[PDB]
Amino acid sequence: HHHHHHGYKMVNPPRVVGNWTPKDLSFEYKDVEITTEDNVKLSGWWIDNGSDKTVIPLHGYTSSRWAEHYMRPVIEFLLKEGYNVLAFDFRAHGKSGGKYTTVGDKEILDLKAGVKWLKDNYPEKSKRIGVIGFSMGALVAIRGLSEVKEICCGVADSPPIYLDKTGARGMKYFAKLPEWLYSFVKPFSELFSGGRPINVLNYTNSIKKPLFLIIGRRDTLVKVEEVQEFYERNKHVNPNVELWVTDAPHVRTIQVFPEEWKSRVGEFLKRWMG
Ligand SMILES: [Hg+2]
Ligand SMILES: [Hg+2]
Repeated sequence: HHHHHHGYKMVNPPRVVGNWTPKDLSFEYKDVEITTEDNVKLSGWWIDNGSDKTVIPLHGYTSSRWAEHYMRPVIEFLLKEGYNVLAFDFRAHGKSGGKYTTVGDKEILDLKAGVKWLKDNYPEKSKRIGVIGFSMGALVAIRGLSEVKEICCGVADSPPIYLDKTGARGMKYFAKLPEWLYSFVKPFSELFSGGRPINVLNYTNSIKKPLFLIIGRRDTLVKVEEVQEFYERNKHVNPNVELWVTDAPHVRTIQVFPEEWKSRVGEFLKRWMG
């Protein structure tokens, strides 16, 4: 019977909020509020770097824009590279509204809302928009690259590909619960959150924009072979999809190999951000 409460808690996770701000990176910023199509109010930072290009970094499940080992470094990196940055918390994370997360489904509305906000309020600073996502954020980045015409390129670090397999592996990673418990709790999580299945490999047919896939060999959530499958399929229609296989755990390439990560992603963004 405790499956019910597990299912609820996994789509209504506790909030994680850090203490640092872009001022600590030496940049002025604005605290902003972004409203989605389905009326969720998101919390974020708008960091004007005087560019006509903006990059949107997207965080993982149970995390937030503050994540010390990947979000703080990627925001610091983007600002050093000279991009404007819009960094928001996904629904039900950090300081954002929304009771439930759907770990990649309705979160496309969060990204679409951020893109609309840029175009509505700062069009001159968002003539080009790139996305960089980690984990759940990497899935949303892939979906956004396909569905949102205003996004010109994307980086997907450790993207879930087989979502139920990754979901099951996630029981241990996020909650220290057994993998076998996933099939019992998932129907409750679905019921509470309204989250619907996503055919990720379908996006291998629709993405024709530059896409940089990163996957680590020690990732316990996503197999190299799963991301390799996405890559090989997409390369049939996309000459500019790339795959970088690293020796790191889940979303920790930027932590373990910071110089390598920033070098490869920096050059990718320079090539495709206009
Ligand atoms: Hg781009
Ligand atoms: Hg990008």
